[PDB]
Amino acid sequence: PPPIADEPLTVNTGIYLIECYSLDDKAETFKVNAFLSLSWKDRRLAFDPVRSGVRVKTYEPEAIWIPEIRFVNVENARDADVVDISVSPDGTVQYLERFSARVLSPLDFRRYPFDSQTLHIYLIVRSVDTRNIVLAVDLEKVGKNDDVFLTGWDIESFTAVVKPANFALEDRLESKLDYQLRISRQYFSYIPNIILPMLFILFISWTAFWSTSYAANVTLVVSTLIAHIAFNILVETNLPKTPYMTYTGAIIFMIYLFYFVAVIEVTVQHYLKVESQPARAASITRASRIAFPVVFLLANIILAFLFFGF
Amino acid sequence: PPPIADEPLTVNTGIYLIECYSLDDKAETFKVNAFLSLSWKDRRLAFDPVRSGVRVKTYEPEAIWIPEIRFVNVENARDADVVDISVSPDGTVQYLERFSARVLSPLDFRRYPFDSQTLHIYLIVRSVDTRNIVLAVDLEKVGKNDDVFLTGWDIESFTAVVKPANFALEDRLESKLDYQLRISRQYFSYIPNIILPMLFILFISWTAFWSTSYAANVTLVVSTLIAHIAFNILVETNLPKTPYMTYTGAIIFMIYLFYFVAVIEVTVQHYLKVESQPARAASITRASRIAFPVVFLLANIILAFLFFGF
Amino acid sequence: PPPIADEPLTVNTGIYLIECYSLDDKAETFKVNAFLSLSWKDRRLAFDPVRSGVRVKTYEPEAIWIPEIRFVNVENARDADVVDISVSPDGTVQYLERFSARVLSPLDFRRYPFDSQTLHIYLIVRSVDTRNIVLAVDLEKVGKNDDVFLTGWDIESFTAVVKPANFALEDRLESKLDYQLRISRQYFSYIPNIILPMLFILFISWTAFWSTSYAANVTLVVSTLIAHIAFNILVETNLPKTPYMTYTGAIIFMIYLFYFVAVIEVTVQHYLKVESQPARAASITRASRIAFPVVFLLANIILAFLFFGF
Amino acid sequence: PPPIADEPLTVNTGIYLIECYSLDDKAETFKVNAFLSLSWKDRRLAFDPVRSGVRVKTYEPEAIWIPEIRFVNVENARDADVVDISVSPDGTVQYLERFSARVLSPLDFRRYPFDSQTLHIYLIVRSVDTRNIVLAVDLEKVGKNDDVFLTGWDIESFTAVVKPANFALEDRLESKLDYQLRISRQYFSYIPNIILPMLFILFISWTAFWSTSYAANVTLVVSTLIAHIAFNILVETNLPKTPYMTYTGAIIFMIYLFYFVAVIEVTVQHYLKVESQPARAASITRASRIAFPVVFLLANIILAFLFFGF
Amino acid sequence: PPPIADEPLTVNTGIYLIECYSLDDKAETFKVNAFLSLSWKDRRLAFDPVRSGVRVKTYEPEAIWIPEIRFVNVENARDADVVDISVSPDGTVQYLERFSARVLSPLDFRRYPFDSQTLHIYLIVRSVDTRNIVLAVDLEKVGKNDDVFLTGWDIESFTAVVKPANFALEDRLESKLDYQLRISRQYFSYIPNIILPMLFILFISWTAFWSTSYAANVTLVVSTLIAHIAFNILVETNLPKTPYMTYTGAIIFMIYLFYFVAVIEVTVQHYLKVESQPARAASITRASRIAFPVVFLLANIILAFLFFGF
Repeated sequence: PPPIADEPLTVNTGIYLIECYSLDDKAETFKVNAFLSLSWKDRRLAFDPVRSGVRVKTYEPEAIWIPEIRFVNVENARDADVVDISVSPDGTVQYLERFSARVLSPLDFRRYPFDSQTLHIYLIVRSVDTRNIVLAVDLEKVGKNDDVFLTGWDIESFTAVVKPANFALEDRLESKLDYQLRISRQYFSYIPNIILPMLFILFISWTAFWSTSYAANVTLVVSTLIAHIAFNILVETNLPKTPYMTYTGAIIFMIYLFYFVAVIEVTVQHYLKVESQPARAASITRASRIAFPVVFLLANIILAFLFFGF
Repeated sequence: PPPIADEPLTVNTGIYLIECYSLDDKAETFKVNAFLSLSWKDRRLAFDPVRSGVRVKTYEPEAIWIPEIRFVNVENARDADVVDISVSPDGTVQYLERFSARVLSPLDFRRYPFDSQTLHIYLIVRSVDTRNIVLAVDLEKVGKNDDVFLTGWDIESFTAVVKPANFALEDRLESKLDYQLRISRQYFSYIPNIILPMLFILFISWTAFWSTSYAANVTLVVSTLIAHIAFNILVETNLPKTPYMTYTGAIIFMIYLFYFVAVIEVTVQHYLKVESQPARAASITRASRIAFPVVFLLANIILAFLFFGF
Repeated sequence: PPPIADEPLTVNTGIYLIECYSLDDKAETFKVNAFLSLSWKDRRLAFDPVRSGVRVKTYEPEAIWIPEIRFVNVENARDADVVDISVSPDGTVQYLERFSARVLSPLDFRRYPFDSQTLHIYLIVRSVDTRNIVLAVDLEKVGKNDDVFLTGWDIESFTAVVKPANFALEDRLESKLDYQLRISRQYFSYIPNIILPMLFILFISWTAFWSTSYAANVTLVVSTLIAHIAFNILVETNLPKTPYMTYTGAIIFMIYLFYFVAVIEVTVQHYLKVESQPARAASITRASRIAFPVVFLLANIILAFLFFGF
Repeated sequence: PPPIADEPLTVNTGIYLIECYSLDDKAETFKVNAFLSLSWKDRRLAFDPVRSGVRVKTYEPEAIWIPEIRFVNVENARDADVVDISVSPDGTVQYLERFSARVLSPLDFRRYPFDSQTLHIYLIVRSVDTRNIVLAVDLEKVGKNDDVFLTGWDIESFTAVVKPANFALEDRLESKLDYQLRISRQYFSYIPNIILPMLFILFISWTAFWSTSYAANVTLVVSTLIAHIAFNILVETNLPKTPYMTYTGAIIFMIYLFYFVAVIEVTVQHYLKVESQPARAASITRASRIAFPVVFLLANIILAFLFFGF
Repeated sequence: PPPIADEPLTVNTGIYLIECYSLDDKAETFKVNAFLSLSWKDRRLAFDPVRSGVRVKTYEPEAIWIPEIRFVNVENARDADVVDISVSPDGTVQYLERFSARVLSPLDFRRYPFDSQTLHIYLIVRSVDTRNIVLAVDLEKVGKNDDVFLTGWDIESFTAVVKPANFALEDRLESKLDYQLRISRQYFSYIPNIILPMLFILFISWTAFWSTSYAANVTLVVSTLIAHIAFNILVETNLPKTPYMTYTGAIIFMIYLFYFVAVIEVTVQHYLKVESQPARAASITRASRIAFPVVFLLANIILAFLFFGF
């Protein structure tokens, strides 16, 4: 029994983030728990101030006509409890619920180890014999407690796109609302656990440029190659199959190469030493101890610029 | 209280995909969230335009008789909320729900690393004292937002098989409807994380064809053998027990062989060098450094053709 | 309000398997989704054909008295939706539901890698002021679509034990019904991923019978010992703590021995070579290169027979 | 509307275990599925045998006053379905439900690999304007099918503590009932997969007492040290953070020491051999090959006695 | 239909912890199961002692007006069952429920291996046409059975902040109540499984200061480096991405350095021995065997103080 209008009914929205958590980098989701603020003028609900009780009159969701406001990008339907309906005298209704859903918005792991993300929540509304348009009421969009957690990420800013996008689906237009949560991953921890450890094994590998023994050199360069796989796999895990290349997956793959030519070298600095040509052999090894480190640091300036610098 | 017909009642179907996700290669499933469009002529519901209110009259699911449309290949029953019922004057009903289920359709990992899949959804309907036939109304089968995600896969095309298959179960025929989702796995990421890394260790292994030391050679060929197991196991995991052979599991198994004959060789290039016959020994090793690489690349053209080329 | 009989009321059962999946070898369970067919004569429900409407009269589960048919070996209560109740004129009721539960039946990993299993579903019924006996109606026990999946297993045959077992519990007898699903694990994949890889490392280990160097021999025999642990652990995982010995766990444990005596030997073929007694030393090593391989293949014929052959 | 007594109302309890499973050593829980038998005399429910229908009169849980019997040590509320209420003529009520909950009782991993445990279920009841006391009726406490599974454990005996413990909580006493399930872990499988494999690597380590080469000795003693970590970690996992020391965690830690002094030795049997003092060096190594094995077996008799023997 | 006051209505709270468990260090949560004690004077509920039945009159939650007391920091809504409502004659209501939720409170892994935590539960209440203030009634806040488990932690003290914080949200103030659970992690188990094992490999690494062989030294220092990664990764896991540095992650990272300079040394103690300068070479190695151990123990006193001592 919708409210009989003369034109499009405006439903006024606002989400107050109470809780954030379980951002799943693997599954591209995240859990949230907030308020849902809704307000619309239903004239049938007007009620003569002085003639009746107080300022406002509260109802049970049953009696009043209430808009169906579905969330778009949610795995399931949001488990919500109704906090309060307060019908103004003029007919203005003040609906308020506290929902709890897991939303589904994509993530760009382009600069993975260090990256900012922007999460979305959508809110559509299907129209019937009348049209509905949703729209934000910033005084409730302020959605953010000063205790919003979401570990591993720095929460930048929760806001909403004031202009709804009014689609037109299966005959009957709908009104969508974009709510936005910006976040910057807290890297750091990635250094002492991935970056640094992963580099040290790379360096230790090429102390085989100051060694003349093939045995201790295969042991040296190969043992570390393994550890880099241990790291490659470790990272490879908490991270989805992007169709594109990831910054840290680039450097981590480039590192595979330095282990190969490293071997190529030691394997060659051998076919020369035993080829009674140690004149040339220890010339190559002499070069390596400068080439490798330079071309690496060099290549990272190139690579890092390639990603962030562009 | 079914609508009294004169023949088979046609229920008109249509699924509008709103959300896709959680394709579980392991468990052969996937999660979806869409619209369910249903339409049927119930003559008892006809209602004299001018004599009553407006064009259409909305009901609560309770009052009207509504067909039971079960999904066939679903783990459980689909959690659905009813968006709208709109009874036309002639009696045409316009049912619409937004469901959310995990479907269960098989996958062919025949060309695993690079493979296309076709997902299914079924929709049956059991008949009573009357017969029901389902059938598509393409204007609602268009089921696909321009935001359909499903990570790691490229979504080809959502469509439906217009002709239902009318079984006959436990006395009382049913009408099934095949809805189809085609997808092509986004490989790529498999190269810098599996393919390439896995090859490099294979090459490094057989730099032992340019080495004359049994120690650094066992170290060489064996250490890498291990890493290939590390890779074999890693892949082996996110992948079910197919009764058939998988493309990447073929090459990954074929690789086990090159590590064996590699050892065979170095183990033999030793029983000869110490058998004061280094004439023959370094003849074998000289061969290996060409045989191995050729017969490999060679065998892949064979194998790859065997899979995709046929 | 049970139907007043003159003797034991027969409830007629039948399960039509629609979906199978999630056989958890670890947890000894498995998920199923089927029809539940129930039929019983309630004479109070008889209804004069010509005097009233049609052949049969459908009810809502509420009105009619309906038997409580609990599943015995289920983790929880089965999530079921009622498809149809159709009361015959004589009083014969035709109940039909589509349930979805995870059943709990044991598994014998005696011949693990290659083994057949028989799954169970139970269906009891508690009696009140009257006795109930359940019993199969094969025309609904046919429970099996030609699309029954259950990956990794070959589904042999779904059937039911026609004779119920009528216990007697807490005063008030019950009627249990054994439904049976036979399955044969699809091994195969176990070869190129466990069996073969696991053997190759065993062979490579004992190329140390054609080597005279203690260093490359410890490297050889030990490195592979490790990989066999990597395999031992890998298998050890997707497999519960049986109180008995498993076929593949037997060979995989027996393999541990060949790595020990292998070491014993190389460790001994050393205390002799350095004991200026290389006459004896290379006599032992000469033996090993025949003993080991024979006694192994030999022991497997013994072991394999021990399991399957008996 | 409680039954008006003259003193404390006795509610008669009894749990018939139908299903056991999912004992989580990690989380100290376990899942069960049983009957709940309750019986109490409500005199208002008396009903003149001959004047009315039959022996007993069945009700829907709604009508009758029924005691709230909460389980104490349960994660959540137990999902129960009501099987039957049968009011005797005198007023004796016969309540019966089939519940399904996960209980939470502690475990003592003191003798971990081989240990017996005793599981608990509690059943309290809060009193109102009258007092309630619970108490067992052994004829229903017999709770145990001859098919009670619970894999990996041998089920000893299900019984109940007949005397309730009547606390006094937030003003209003309660009656608690201790039900007990004794179980003995099926070890065995721990031998061929942990114990034995873990020992073999320990032995192989100290074949370095019959070797004079520092290289093959570091390779020997170190490689195995690693595998023992592989085992240490493997075990360390399916096992909670006890504040006390676990039997197998003791021996597994003690093993770490034999790998250290082993290294100490080989590292010392080197600083002597190169110190032109091989007289002393191969005296130490000669000792080790007897000391180590003895002091180990010796220390286990000590340790094992320390745990089980005391 | 709220109770008509003359000022702010005081609702009296109290949580009696019955069960604790599933503290997820990863997800910063934990599960609890307790009583919820609520009491408020609703004068409309007053009921003339002698004129009617007994002391108190019990209701079903339906009839009475009852405050909505939401938990703040909970993933979802708390699954609660209502134990008893007991309306006093004056109008004092005695509400009591037994809820079961997972709460979400942060954790400081600053001194991780050894650390105390303080868990929170919040309880807000939204006001309508009247104001509500919550407040503790210590006689029910005593929330703690003498069987409160929560494995791996020592439970210090459950208490509540008597003064509520009265916010002001979306127009309509609310009353929040801070309940506090203090806990001290049971470390210990971290020694024989992480600390000690992790140290032993560090020591064994630098027995390469008493060795003159580059091969057995790379083998020595590198093999252990790996194991420390095995440990680094193992710990790295059951532990979230803190933006700060963790005590055990500090020492575990500092350990990476001692493995690098260790290599630096052995790699240098080689470029000197082969540079016909063994005078200097074995001077460096002589230093190391004292420098390393000192500077380590030294650095830990520094580091440990840095964390706990400050």
